[PDB]
Amino acid sequence: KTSCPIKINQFEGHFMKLQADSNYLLSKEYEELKDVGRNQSCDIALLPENRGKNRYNNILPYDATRVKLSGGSDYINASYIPGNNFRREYIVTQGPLPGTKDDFWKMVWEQNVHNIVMVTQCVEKGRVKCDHYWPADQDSLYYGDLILQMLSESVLPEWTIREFKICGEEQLDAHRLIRHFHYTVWPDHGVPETTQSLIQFVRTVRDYINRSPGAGPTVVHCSAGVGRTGTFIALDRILQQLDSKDSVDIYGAVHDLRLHRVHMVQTECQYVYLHQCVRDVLRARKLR
Ligand SMILES: CCOC(=O)C(CCNC(=O)OC(C)(C)C)(Cc1ccc(NS(=O)(=O)O)cc1)C(=O)OCC
Ligand SMILES: [Cl-]
Ligand SMILES: [Cl-]
Ligand SMILES: [Mg+2]
Ligand SMILES: [Mg+2]
Repeated sequence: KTSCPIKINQFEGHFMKLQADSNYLLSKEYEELKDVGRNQSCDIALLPENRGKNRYNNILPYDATRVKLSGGSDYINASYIPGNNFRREYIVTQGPLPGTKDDFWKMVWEQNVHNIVMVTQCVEKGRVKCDHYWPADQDSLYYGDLILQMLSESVLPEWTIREFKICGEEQLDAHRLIRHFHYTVWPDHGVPETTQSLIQFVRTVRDYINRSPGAGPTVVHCSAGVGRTGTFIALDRILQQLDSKDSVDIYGAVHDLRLHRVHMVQTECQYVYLHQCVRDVLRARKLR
């Protein structure tokens, strides 16, 4: 299986069948995804000199899809995800470490990123999951050769939107505005409390992207840059399918992400959640 399309008019019943006998068919599907993509090298990532640049030593970018930094140490734990129409729709990455904050912002600048989506908290169940890689207050900071200033921070019920200005130090006139969307209510290895919340967050970000008169790739990260990051991007793609086609292909969406990075949609619960979001959108639409 590379794809399992479901006609939208059949989705409700198909989902009930997938859930039958304690999610038997859903589990069978999820398990079929287990080895997708795994026939690719993680060689550059496994170099001793790059070891300390990886948050989790099992979660490494493939050579064929890794993002390269300019200059003499080109390594960051980050992977390009191609779009349906053109390469590099997203860059998926881990939560930056103290020693990779500069690399993260260097990647942002070099790849012409204008929007960042963060789907982890910095600290969860008492563990650091992502370092606090932007300024704490309103003062400018250098991160390597870039200057970063926070312009606004808008705390909303379930996510916070921040705007930053970033300048290359050699050309202070040529700044860029970066928007950062931080979803604050998603437990690691788990799912948000409602489908409605993540659906609206994804639609919100998608609307902002669509007004970012084409930017570069959207960066999406969590702690490892696979579970919550993968579920987010999967839901973005699936919601676009529901707006364009009369079939939806959740298996194909996750399959295609796994071709580009390990563990995208990292738990069966997350895979089930994607089905619940589709179910919920379609239920509403049936009556409207
Ligand atoms: C380096 C080895 O680490 C792993 O294998 C991780 C983390 C395991 N640790 C963990 O969950 O700790 C607490 C339960 C106390 C929070 C690496 C990891 C960490 C977080 C995620 N979620 S994501 O941030 O949503 O990607 C995914 C993988 C793992 O579970 O791998 C699964 C393939
Ligand atoms: Cl790509
Ligand atoms: Cl695209
Ligand atoms: Mg370095
Ligand atoms: Mg520094």
